[PDB]
Amino acid sequence: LFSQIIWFVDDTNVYRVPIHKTFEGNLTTKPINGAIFIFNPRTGQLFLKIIHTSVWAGQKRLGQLAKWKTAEEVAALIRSLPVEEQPKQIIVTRKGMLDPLEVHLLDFPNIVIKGSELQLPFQACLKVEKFGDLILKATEPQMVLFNLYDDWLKTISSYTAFSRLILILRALHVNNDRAKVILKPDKTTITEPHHIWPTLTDEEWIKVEVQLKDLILAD
Repeated sequence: LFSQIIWFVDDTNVYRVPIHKTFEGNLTTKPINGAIFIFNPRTGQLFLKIIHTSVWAGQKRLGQLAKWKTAEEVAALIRSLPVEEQPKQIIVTRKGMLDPLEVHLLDFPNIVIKGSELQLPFQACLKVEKFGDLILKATEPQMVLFNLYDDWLKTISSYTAFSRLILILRALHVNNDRAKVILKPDKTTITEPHHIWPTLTDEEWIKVEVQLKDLILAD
């Protein structure tokens, strides 16, 4: 990482069907809005492609179709960017994305596509209010830009920032309530309106990061 433009692509949250049993005793099939997370680990840039439920109108094997829709949307984003902003490598968090991406990116022979064993659970972002409500309440597809490193890169490297983010996401994923406590060390801890994460000192982040690691280790 950190050397060529690299994107992580997570399709885990694209096709979302909540588990519920009706009064008649059957599983519901109604989806809710999802999203594709497309993330540059050097700069912190997130492209959030919100996927509105209308796109599923009609067809079957929607789990499988969603991998293709993800590939389509990644290709559309690439085509909308100047060549110098296009990724050289795409790393997919799930192996089901490899073939659909390969087929959708035949016009981009320069782009290397690979899988990964890295635990990078963007699904945890659905528990962060900024993202969760935006996704839920959308009435049409759209793309939203974010900076997942807030102002961190003013004082730390991309490597330190990436590690910090991964710890935050994994901790939120494994134990949301406890992670949120760890990330609010004081009553006065705040998150700026345009930031994703709390404003903490360097020293406070060291302590937070140790705690997040311990939480992940525990479960």
